[PDB]
Amino acid sequence: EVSTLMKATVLMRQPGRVQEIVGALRKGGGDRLQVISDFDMTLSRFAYNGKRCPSSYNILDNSKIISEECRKELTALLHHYYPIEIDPHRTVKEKLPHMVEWWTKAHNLLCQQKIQKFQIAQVVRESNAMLREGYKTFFNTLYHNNIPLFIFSAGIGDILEEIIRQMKVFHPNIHIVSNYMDFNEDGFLQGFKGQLIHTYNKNSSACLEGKTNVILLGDSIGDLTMADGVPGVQNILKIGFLNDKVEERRERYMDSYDIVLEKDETLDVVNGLLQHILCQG
Ligand SMILES: Nc1nc2c(c(=O)[nH]1)[n+](Cc1ccc(F)c(F)c1)cn2[C@@H]1O[C@H](COP(=O)(O)O)[C@@H](O)[C@H]1O
Ligand SMILES: [Mg+2]
Repeated sequence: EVSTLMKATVLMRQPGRVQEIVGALRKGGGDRLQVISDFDMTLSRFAYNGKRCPSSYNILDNSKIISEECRKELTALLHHYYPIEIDPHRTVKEKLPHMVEWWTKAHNLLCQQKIQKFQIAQVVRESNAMLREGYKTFFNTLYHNNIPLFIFSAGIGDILEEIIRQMKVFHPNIHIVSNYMDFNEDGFLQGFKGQLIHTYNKNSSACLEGKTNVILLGDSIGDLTMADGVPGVQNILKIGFLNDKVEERRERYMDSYDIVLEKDETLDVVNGLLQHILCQG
């Protein structure tokens, strides 16, 4: 019996199956647990006080480090490629090369600007970034219980890192899997480290001591693949935030996610399950 799953925001297509998965995670305990979470609109809020909260892309796109001309080119890239991303009549494989182009073109553009490492903190300090209510309990509980948290984003990892750092919850159990800026010795942006992470490879292959049990947190249908690449996953619980277009997407989300949290700007349910799992061996 999990009290937290009775919150008004909770939707479960198969509650009996959910209680089976939760009971399996309970028996594994913290020793076998890892959390794999998207960032934008999952750990960060969708809206606050009737106003939409920015994505990590918005924080960069509206920032003062980006010039007028560069912002115009980034906008033209979006008007070109975003309709491809959301085209209902194309398969993933018919969107994949264009998303790779979109990301490569945007990164190449950022590298033509004179971005310096210290400017990222300034961009975040002035932004309206907000984490979901209960983030202190979420990050603090994972850290004190030695639970690895992998945060996935196809955006800029330095931006995510500075948001969490400035909220005083960047504990060493946090591992951000994203596109990190590559700075030269002078501190100027010259490229991006590692392999490109775009919207279709935001999964664990971009990244363990018996971490067979997974809690997955996301807000998009694409986020369901984030744990793909984790070897020997014995149990997985997928929790999805349904923030927008609720009537159109509710049945889809309930079919795909084990637990759906509808218009819930808190981590209350995730924190309750975490406490339930960790407290029972
Ligand atoms: N607002 C905004 N959104 C973008 C942009 C953008 O320019 N502006 N771009 C292009 C871009 C790529 C790399 C950059 F460094 C950059 F500055 C711009 C991608 N997206 C979104 O990224 C989500 C997947 O990533 P996530 O899984 O992490 O949410 C997808 O739904 C995309 O619509
Ligand atoms: Mg997201």
